[PDB]
Amino acid sequence: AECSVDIQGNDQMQFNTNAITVDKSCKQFTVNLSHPGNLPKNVMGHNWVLSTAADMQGVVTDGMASGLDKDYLKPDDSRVIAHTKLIGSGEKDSVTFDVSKLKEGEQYMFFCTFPGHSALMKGTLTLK
Amino acid sequence: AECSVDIQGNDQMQFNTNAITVDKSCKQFTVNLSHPGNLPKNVMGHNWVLSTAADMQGVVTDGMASGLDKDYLKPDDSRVIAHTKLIGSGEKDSVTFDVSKLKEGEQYMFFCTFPGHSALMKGTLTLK
Amino acid sequence: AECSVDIQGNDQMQFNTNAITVDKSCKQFTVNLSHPGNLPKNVMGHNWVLSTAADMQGVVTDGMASGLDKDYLKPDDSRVIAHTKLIGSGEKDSVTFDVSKLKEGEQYMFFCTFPGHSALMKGTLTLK
Amino acid sequence: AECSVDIQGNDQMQFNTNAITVDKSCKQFTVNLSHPGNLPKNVMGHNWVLSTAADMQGVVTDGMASGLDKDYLKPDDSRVIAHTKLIGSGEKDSVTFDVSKLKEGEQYMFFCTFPGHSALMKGTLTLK
Ligand SMILES: [Co+2]
Ligand SMILES: [Co+2]
Ligand SMILES: [Co+2]
Ligand SMILES: [Co+2]
Repeated sequence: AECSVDIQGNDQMQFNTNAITVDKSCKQFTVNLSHPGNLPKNVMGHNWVLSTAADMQGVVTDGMASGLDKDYLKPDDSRVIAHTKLIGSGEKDSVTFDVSKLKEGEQYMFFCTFPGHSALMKGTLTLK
Repeated sequence: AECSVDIQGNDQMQFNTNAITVDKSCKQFTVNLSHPGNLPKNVMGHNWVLSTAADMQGVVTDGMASGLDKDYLKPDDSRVIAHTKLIGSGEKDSVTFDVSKLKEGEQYMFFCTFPGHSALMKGTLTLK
Repeated sequence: AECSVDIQGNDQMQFNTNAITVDKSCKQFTVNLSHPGNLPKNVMGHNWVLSTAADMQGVVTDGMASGLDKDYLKPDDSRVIAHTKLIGSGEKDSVTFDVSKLKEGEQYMFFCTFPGHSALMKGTLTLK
Repeated sequence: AECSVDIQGNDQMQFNTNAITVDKSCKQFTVNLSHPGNLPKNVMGHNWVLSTAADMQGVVTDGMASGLDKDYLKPDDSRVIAHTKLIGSGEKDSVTFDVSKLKEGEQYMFFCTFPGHSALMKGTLTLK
């Protein structure tokens, strides 16, 4: 899939991938998140969030503080480049962002903000 | 001390310890479980369940299947030596079991049956 | 691949894949393991081990007790269906086994036995 | 007590707590770290490093490059507020620091820099 990627977050709190690459030719980029499995969103919610590796911790810590009702993300969080909604099993969501929001020579991370999940669910995103 | 132990499961899906030792001089052993944090039982519940290491996976799988209504535990599971109720933040439980139900030379595990949790929340229990 | 799979273990304690499907038509099945990255064996050691889901905890526990010189695997562990050596970055290893060693209706896990890596490095393997 | 906290980092790559709150009335604050278990420092070393959340990634990445020889921390790292030595099992270390190096409103994290360990061995520290 050019300028896009499909990623799954399953019931074992695992994303199917740990590395995403964005082609510099891509003007925009889409990340499609699906959740195979059977567990509902309150027990095994998955969202997908992108930020520099530097801000990942603060976004997680603040996302937790915001709670369920907030999809565990601090609203208008200026550190978040892009993020999907928190989904439960069987659901799907995509988020498209401008590639110009990313510098070559900077480390980014994608990760889930549901409490405790980032330990397991995280990977790197890099321009190419 | 000695014949009882205070355990906490937090909002970051972790127990405060991963090892417990039962002195053979105890007739009974009491485990007190509290849930520091702010998240609800339906989102981040914790119980504390004891079984041989060999039966743990069955207990976790059959528990998952049982749903929130059953405290993520299969009714009358004979594999479970003991267990607390499933608790939410700001809640607590206690459970006592006769030390005679344990044998020296057998590998025992304590853990949480709330979906996905045992991956991180578990520990060893030994008769020493 | 055909009756085989290539899997990598990295410096971020992650396997590139978390679900392995073995086809019944396969007489044998090959698992190729590589460790991209730059960290050595005593620090970011990776082996790939296969056992029923029920046997995983005992294998990991006895494995931690075998020591580094034993690749953190108890020699002659009857629960281990197949395994690799413990490798560091830049190294590679593979193991092939008979598909008749697996049965329909049983749950299998693949995992790393290096101290503290199995909570993050594990996946399922199923005979289809 | 009051201006001190006991932290244990075990053989399962975890800390006993994930949140430290330092009371403003403290002039100095102590972190006593111990290491229950039996694994050695070259395989399951733990330290206790403090810095702002925004800085954690850098301290971890740079520390990971410094090596065992440097206790997995960059010498004279200007982002490190306080830190312990890297310890193996049965060892203990303590670090006391001036509370005026912390400011209200700023998010601090404590973590272990041995490669890979920060996935699970981290927590927050707040001046309250
Ligand atoms: Co999630
Ligand atoms: Co739990
Ligand atoms: Co490993
Ligand atoms: Co450590």
